[PDB]
Amino acid sequence: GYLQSYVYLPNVDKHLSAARGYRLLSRGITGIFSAPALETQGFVTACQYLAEGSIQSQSIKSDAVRSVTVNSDGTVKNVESSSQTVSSMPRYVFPLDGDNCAPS
Amino acid sequence: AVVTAAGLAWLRQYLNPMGPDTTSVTGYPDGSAVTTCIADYSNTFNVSFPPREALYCTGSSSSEKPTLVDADNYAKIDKWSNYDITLCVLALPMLRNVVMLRLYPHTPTAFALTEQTPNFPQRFPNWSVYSADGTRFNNGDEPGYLQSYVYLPNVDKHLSAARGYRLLSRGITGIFSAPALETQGFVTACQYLAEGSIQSQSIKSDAVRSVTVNSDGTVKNVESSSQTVSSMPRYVFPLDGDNCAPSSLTETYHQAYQSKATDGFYMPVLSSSRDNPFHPPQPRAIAVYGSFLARGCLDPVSEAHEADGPTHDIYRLNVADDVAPLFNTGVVWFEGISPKFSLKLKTRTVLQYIPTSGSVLANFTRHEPTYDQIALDAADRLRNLMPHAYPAAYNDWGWLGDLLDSAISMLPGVGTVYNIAKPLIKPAWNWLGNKVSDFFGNPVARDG
Amino acid sequence: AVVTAAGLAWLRQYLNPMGPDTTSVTGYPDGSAVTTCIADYSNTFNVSFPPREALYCTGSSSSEKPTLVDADNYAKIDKWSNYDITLCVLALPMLRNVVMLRLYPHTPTAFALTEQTPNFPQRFPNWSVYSADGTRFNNGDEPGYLQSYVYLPNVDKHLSAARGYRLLSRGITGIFSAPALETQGFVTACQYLAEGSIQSQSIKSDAVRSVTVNSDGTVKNVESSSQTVSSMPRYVFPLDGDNCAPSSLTETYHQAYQSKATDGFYMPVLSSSRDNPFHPPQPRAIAVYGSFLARGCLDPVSEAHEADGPTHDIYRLNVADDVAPLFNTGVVWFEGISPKFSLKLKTRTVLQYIPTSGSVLANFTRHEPTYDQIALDAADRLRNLMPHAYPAAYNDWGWLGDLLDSAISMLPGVGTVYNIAKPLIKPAWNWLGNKVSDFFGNPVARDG
Repeated sequence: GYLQSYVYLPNVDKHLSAARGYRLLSRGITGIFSAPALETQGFVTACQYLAEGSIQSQSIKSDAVRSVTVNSDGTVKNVESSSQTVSSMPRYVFPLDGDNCAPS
Repeated sequence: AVVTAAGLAWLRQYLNPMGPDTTSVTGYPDGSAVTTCIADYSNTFNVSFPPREALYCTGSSSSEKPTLVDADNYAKIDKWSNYDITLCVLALPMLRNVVMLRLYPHTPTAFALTEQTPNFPQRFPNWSVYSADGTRFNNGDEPGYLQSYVYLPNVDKHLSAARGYRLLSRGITGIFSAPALETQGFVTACQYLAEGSIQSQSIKSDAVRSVTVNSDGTVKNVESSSQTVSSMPRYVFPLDGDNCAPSSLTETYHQAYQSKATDGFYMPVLSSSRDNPFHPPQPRAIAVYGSFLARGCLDPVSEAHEADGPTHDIYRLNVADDVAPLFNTGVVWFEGISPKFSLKLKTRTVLQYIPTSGSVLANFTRHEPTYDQIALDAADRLRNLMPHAYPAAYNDWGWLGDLLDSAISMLPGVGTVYNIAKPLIKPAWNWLGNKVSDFFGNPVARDG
Repeated sequence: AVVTAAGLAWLRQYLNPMGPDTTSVTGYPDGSAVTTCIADYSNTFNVSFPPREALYCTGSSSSEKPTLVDADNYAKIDKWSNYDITLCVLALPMLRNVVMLRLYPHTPTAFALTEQTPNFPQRFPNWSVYSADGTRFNNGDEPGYLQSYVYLPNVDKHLSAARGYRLLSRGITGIFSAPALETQGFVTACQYLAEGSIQSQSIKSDAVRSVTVNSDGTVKNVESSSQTVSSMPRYVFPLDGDNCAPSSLTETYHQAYQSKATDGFYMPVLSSSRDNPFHPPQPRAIAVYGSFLARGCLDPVSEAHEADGPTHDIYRLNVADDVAPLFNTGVVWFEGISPKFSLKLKTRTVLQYIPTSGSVLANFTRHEPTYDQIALDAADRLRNLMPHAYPAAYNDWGWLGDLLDSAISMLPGVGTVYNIAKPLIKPAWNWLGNKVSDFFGNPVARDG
């Protein structure tokens, strides 16, 4: 369906490791486009908007345990339902509107 | 250096949502430079003592079965109707479910909520019954109170088709009526910030216990899964239910409104923050913070007692919504009301949308991203001076706008051009004694 | 005695719907004193040579069966793609179905239509094929052209929930693109009033013939029911299909627009009337007048030949809509276009609604019933001077508004205050030769 890649800066990782604190001062991205002659057709659209992410955990389900102790002396029958709703591990979630990110 | 017309209009509609002059609708003056459509929802409801047909049980009776009408325990509710009653309305910053109505036989000591999640909370025309012992009601119990949610469906429809939203203003009017010789009663109203947040309560898992007594099967998995984990996230409101009794609210907040019941009420709910950014619609289950019971690590204890620390009770409302952050929570009480009453609730909620492509909202866009710093500063300045509510008939305040907004817009910084506009004095909103004076000392003769 | 701001804004948005300055939307300046909401629909489509998946047969093949994709007669359409093609766009005053696109292997002599009603006309992304002999296409025939309708669904949704409507303005932009060394081609555009009306065509009933040959049954009902009656009413457009060829349009109308294909087009369709009243939504089947064949009573004949008089052919479009009356019909041709083309169609339709109670539109009302006689008179005055189209990139005309509207607003009557604004001269819109001069003689250097 599509291809995807991440553009990674390794020096940023190295320096972020050895830092007590940080803050981004500014960031710019330039997209110099080129194509063969008679192939320059196309359009470019660009937009910015605040997607205020936060540390959230999604709601997941545990697995209920089902045991059938059919033994003559062993008839515990631990049918307890562990299938409750819990929270997954925390992640930094971005509320970017994927459904509304089409160029138009 | 001077407040613009758009900023003044926004201030007027934010401080006086149901002012008769407030016909046009204006957006937040921050110059967002985004395509927006402003939607105004005006709704009217006629609340009174419900009949038996609109009463449902919240207990385990209607657990998997749908809502069950009361099995003619309505005789107890008629006994309620013998004497005077109490009617609470609680306006949380919920977008839909604008208010929550509650009917009591007599004034409670606190705004209690049930520890167990209720069954099928009912939208306004229908009510749901809760027992007197602060528990869900099944048929054959002692009813304690009735509860319902006033729901706006168009708000839900429009919130579905929106990239972002923000509440611009919200007002609630409570026009009260009762038969002749039955106008007795009192009304109290208050606003306060209950800054909710997305939290998960601490719950326990179930340890698995197996006794493999087989000759070859002797696994004996006695592992303790009974650890402490986090439940699913919910938007929790820190509303002080134990301190929501009318007397406590009256003696705590100076701007609280008190009057005779026949005066009704008019709450222009206000924001507690300077800014008002757009947010993506994200409905969540709503809950209310309670109080903790076990002190836990509030005293020197061991690790085994860390888990049972000060874990605050969380009361699930069984209602999902997206809330307007940084907006005040309102609460009004009608105490000693004749049971044959009639409250005309009128709600006006105006909020801004960023339309989604191809959605309905995209056909009503309105592109004037105006900017007005002075209006926002004036709103922040005025937040602490406006009374929390007014009599239902008290609209179109003369002091508002040309006098109050002008007399306050030139304190902020030195953003002042006119030398002196008008001195500002402390008003005395004594509606009970008919000694009301506005912000400039002009008496307010009774217009209703 | 001076044009107001609202009238000027309406004039700007009516003459230049896609002017970049036209951000706010304003209503018709007649002071209707009715609650109205103005809806602006901006849509974008990317038309090009369709693939086989989006082609359907209009013949009797898909009569009761739904639309049938071409049974790989697409080889003939590829043969079309070998050479240059022609692309017609026809903007009738239909509210939905804003334009009708048509693809020809080569320029036709007329805008033909099929006598038989087509099967399942296709909305834009899908096309429908018609045979070369001016008939509906079944698989295994000779394709003549492709046709599609560009449909706006939100317009339909809003028209459903409206007591009345009126079209305020409509513009169509045709940004053209093609590969390098393939930019060859020409574009022609024209507008003219095709004043449709509700008419019914003359059809024949079927005479019943019974031969009761029974011994006792000898009724012999030979009665002739074959009389001439009227079909169901349809909204018929008197568009001259036989005279819609590009050359005829160019040499008939002086304000017709001609240019190189790469210039695209920009048609601000205009109204042909001074007034613009509200009308109730009333969709009807749409049809186009043809030409008659039998002269009938155009010569001295008998009653038997009265029925077959000059009955004009009516071409059913198999499309139902409500039209904007008194609005011009536009037609643009792209002749000699490289088949590997790409036309970005952008349509902007702004129209006013009277909302129905409880409908969606009622949440976006806007009450400034402004009045401006001067603006309406200026629009009537300017109707005959504006060219029918401009190059796609030619927006934000400097002469428009502060110069043209001012220089024309003081001829009407003696409604003149400023002595002399600016002399008005006849422009020369020679886009082909790059010798374009506006209404005041200022040359228009190529901005694209």
